[PDB]
Amino acid sequence: MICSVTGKPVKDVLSTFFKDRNDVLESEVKKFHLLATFEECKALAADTARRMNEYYKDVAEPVTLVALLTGAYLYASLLTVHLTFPYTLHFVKVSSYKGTRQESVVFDEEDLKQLKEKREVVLIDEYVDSGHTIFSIQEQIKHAKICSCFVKDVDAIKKHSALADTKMFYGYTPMPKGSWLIGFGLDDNGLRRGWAHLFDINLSESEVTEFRRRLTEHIKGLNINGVNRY
Amino acid sequence: MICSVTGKPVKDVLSTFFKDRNDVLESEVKKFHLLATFEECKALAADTARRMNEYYKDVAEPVTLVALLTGAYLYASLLTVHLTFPYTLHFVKVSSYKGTRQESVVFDEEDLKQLKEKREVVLIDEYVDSGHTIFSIQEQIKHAKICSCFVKDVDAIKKHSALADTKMFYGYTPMPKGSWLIGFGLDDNGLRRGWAHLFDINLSESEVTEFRRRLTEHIKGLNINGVNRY
Ligand SMILES: Nc1nc2c([C@@H]3N[C@H](COP(=O)(O)O)[C@@H](O)[C@H]3O)c[nH]c2c(=O)[nH]1
Ligand SMILES: Nc1nc2c([C@@H]3N[C@H](COP(=O)(O)O)[C@@H](O)[C@H]3O)c[nH]c2c(=O)[nH]1
Ligand SMILES: [Mg+2]
Ligand SMILES: [Mg+2]
Repeated sequence: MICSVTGKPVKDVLSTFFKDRNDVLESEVKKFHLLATFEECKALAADTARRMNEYYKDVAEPVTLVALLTGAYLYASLLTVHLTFPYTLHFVKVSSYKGTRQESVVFDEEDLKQLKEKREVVLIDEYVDSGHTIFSIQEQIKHAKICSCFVKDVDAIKKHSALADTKMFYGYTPMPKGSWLIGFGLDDNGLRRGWAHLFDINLSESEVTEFRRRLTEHIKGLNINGVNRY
Repeated sequence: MICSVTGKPVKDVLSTFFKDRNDVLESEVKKFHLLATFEECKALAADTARRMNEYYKDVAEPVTLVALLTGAYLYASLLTVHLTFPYTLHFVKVSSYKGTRQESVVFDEEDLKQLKEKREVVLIDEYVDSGHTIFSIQEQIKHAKICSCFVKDVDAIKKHSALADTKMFYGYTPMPKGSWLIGFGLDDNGLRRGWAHLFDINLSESEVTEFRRRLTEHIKGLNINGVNRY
């Protein structure tokens, strides 16, 4: 029931968060269940930056980092500020096409052409849920690597032979089945992307408590001293 | 000589920033002149959030925020997390077309159609310099408002009758004549966007010292204690 980074009780994090806002009705506040505080998310992103930094410390050409609009902007901002190897960064807009046999990510022809040319290309997304998105991107850019703050089920992803070899840098896994997340850049029907904490609106209290129990112990065991230079 | 937010000697902020990096050579470190620490930039962004929050406290419909790729991703992340009114967020990767008579911003037909329909549209940019970008967007979306962390010369921008009425929210102005900024999302020829502190690579030590004196004066008089809820 306490933030694993600051030590502030979640009730206090939320009392501060919800004080006199103009973007949520008092009656709606209870609908939002905090899964991870913004500070906890920042720790996860820093830990991910740490691993990418170690991986690319000797790279001889800038890495191509590419983030998918729009939600990943926040995570990308929390990740990139801690990276210490050369890279370029750009964002691309893709559309999800739900076919009768599979869901596919449709890129701008030019964007895709450019990416397929780079040796080191890392797709940044804040959340890998069903994995259909990265599964599609993967089959279009076979050498692409993935960097995601949250991954619902890594094992499920690795089950696919196509992704079994793909390098993935992620902050935390697994995420609760039956959840629906908003905040941390993810929209609530277009709104609240800037609600920095990661909230859920579909889980039971017990499920939220269990998720935090596991997240908290994971964060307390992290060693990211020095990663943040600011 | 110190960060106007943390009180830490800039010399130490920089030594911490540059210790064991893999994205700059030792001989190149002196090329970067610190203009504003990441913390100072965060204070300026919080101030713009505070002002936007007051302006839109009674908005009846979601405000349309449009951030200009690529550089605005960091500032947008630092601004949106503190906004307390409803809004949607979109990034536009418009293309700059340098004509023989003027430079114009080319939008995706659909993106432009959508924006021109919304009553409240705010363009988010980390830095408005020559102003050609917003000047173009302005004549295409005449009702667009601007929210920029840094502005080279506000006085100069208002010189244009077309922009003389455009509502502008900004963190700080003016920026040093002849400066070239990198960091805080701005690229150094594609690289270093994640260097969160705002650096310049053209100014003399005395020019930089003078800029920080003025920035310091502004930040110390800043009233944002409370804007950050995280
Ligand atoms: N608001 C909110 N968005 C998503 C998404 C959106 N779909 C993207 C890719 O999903 P997937 O892995 O299922 O293909 C995510 O990166 C995210 O932007 C998945 N799950 C959720 C969720 O619970 N909440
Ligand atoms: N690296 C680095 N980029 C810019 C820019 C980029 N150009 C864009 C628009 O500029 P302007 O106002 O001149 O049209 C900005 O959004 C910014 O990303 C302006 N000035 C600088 C600078 O000094 N340095
Ligand atoms: Mg996503
Ligand atoms: Mg979404």
